[PDB]
Amino acid sequence: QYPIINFTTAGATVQSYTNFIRAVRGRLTTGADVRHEIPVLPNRVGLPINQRFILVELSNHAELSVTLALDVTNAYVVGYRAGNSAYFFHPDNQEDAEAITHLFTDVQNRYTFAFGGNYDRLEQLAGNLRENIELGNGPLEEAISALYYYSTGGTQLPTLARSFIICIQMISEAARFQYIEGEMRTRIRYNRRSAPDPSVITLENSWGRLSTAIQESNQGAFASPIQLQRRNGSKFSVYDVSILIPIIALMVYRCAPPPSSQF
Ligand SMILES: Nc1nc2nc(C(=O)NCC(=O)N[C@@H](Cc3ccccc3)C(=O)N[C@@H](CCCCNC(=O)OCc3ccccc3)C(=O)O)cnc2c(=O)[nH]1
Repeated sequence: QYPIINFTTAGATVQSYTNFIRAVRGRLTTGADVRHEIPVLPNRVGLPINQRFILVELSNHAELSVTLALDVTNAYVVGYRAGNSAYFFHPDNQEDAEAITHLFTDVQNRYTFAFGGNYDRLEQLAGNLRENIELGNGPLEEAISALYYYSTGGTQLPTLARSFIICIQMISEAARFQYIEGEMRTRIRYNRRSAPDPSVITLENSWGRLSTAIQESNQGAFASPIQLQRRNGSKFSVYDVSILIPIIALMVYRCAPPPSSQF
């Protein structure tokens, strides 16, 4: 019932990855909510369960497949299926716990991790921060295999956590930010794996704050500036939505849009 988007790391190109991310965004947003040229994800409040999730089916050169489940309200990876087993991160509330029972309903084995799925927890379990975890087609290929083999004991918990970190950034963060999609496109173009620079990390950490600042802005003007980092780690101040139009592709719903105001 939930829409499925397919991607494979096997012979992945800039174009095939671009098509994939475009398709993910298309299934995440309805077109009902666009503010300062930037689409907003569906509001969680009153969202029917039949419209709550999308599925990302990842295949690799090793002929293995995993299916990630993404929450449409924030592009969050809530869990995955590999063959006869499904695994979900610890839900942050009771409603979300009910929501995930609607995912992978025909699967033989259902597990909920005792840990939540945020970066901080995953980095703890991985024994590495995002800044030291390589991204690219190679890492993704390896991540798909690692997710696949977890249920049989082939994958240790640090490797699994690392693999989630790779998937989340190359799928969800790329969907959220054209800038991050661009950084992944470059890695694919040259088949060169590398850890994300400070511009990537600071964008990831600031997605909620940027979403709120844009949505609460006065005609696009921020009340408070947001500090980001450049590739070299130097500070970049954001005062306005304008500079973010080429950078951010999707926002999380934070508030209702203000009336148009007739002049
Ligand atoms: N698994 C996963 N983990 C992720 N973790 C992060 C992450 O830690 N980001 C660091 C950060 O500073 N996040 C901001 C911005 C942000 C990012 C992503 C989403 C919303 C907001 C924040 O305010 N982050 C919040 C925590 C928001 C957690 C949303 N959780 C969720 O929707 O759970 C759904 C569920 C249902 C069933 C089972 C299991 C999970 C905070 O720090 O207060 C991002 N994306 C993801 C992601 O897409 N998938």
